[PDB]
Amino acid sequence: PDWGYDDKNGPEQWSKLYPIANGNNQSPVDIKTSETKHDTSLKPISVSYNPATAKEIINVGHSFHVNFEDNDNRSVLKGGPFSDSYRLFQFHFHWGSTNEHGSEHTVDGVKYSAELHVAHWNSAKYSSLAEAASKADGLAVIGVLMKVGEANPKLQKVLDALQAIKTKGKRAPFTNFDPSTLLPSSLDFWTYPGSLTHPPLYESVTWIICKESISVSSEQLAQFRSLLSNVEGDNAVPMQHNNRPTQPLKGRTVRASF
Ligand SMILES: CCCSc1c(F)c(F)c(S(N)(=O)=O)c(F)c1F
Ligand SMILES: [Zn+2]
Repeated sequence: PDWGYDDKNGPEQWSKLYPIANGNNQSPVDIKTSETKHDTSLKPISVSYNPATAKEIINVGHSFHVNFEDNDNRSVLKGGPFSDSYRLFQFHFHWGSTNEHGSEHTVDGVKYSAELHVAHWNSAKYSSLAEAASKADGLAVIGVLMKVGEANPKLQKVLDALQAIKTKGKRAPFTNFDPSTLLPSSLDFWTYPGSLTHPPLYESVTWIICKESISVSSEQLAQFRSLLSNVEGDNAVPMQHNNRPTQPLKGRTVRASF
């Protein structure tokens, strides 16, 4: 593709092909907790996912995705800031080249070692992801900051699957999996209107950022960085990082549920 995370094709240069990279609703952001506004109309987040909607795991060159069947409302996110039901379609991670950084969102300047994104589309209003993806109210993404520490057992099925999708474009069945098992036990959150965090960078996402982190070990992070961005039979090029820097808030308000 014309974009990636290298020096030449990376975030700093994305605006050349994708001008919205310099938009007013870009993500991720730094959440400054002294500038959050507690909002009492925010309802609790409700997730209800059916593990039979898990579909496939794919290496996309810059990351890997776990996609879900989204033909119906078997797996849905509701509550929080939403009046609409949002249908689960994918989860994935971001990571950095070492443990020091790797999250996309930061909290009061603090960088975590990775970040989980659980992505949903507005099926009350739209008929497909493709329709929803560019609408201001189209997408809802839960982000969970991942703090290097104890190995997290709940990552296991994901990590065990990586050996079948080592290189760009490989894909395999990934079934019977409920990604609510990856979320932290408190679902207290921050929410703000923003964007996809890589091209096409659409400003279509209501972000739900969990206040509590989940763990990951330094060895489970290495399993992500050992995926390869090349296709089979080319020079091996590890996927060292895929996090975008934080972007200017431009007057947006981050709301706290707590
Ligand atoms: C156009 C159809 C959506 S592609 C996409 C996406 F689904 C995400 F969840 C994200 S993210 N990483 O903001 O969750 C993303 F950056 C994307 F580009
Ligand atoms: Zn993401």
